[PDB]
Amino acid sequence: LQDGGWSHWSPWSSCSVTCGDGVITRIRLCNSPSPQMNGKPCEGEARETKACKKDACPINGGWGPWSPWDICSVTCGGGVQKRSRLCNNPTPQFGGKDCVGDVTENQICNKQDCP
Repeated sequence: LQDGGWSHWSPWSSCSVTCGDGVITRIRLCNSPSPQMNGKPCEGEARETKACKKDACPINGGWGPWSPWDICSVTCGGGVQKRSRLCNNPTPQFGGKDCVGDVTENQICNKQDCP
């Protein structure tokens, strides 16, 4: 009957994130020696963690909602109308990408002919 004993600690791993908060981790084994018949087990944590902090992860631009369509440029005979949006939802931050698309849309309106 031999009591367990811990190996030395493994090296610490790298930070689990390249941005934001995460942990570095290191482990050990009760192999030195392994507990024998009716031997005492190793005591304490077989692994440890720490805090690793990195700069904020990029926040990519989301589009906010479209504005209501503007009133047609004409009441009759084929006008145009316009609406628009912002890339603020969220705003690109910490190097995040720009929104992809048009800030503005146009379309025909009242295409029927006028009396």
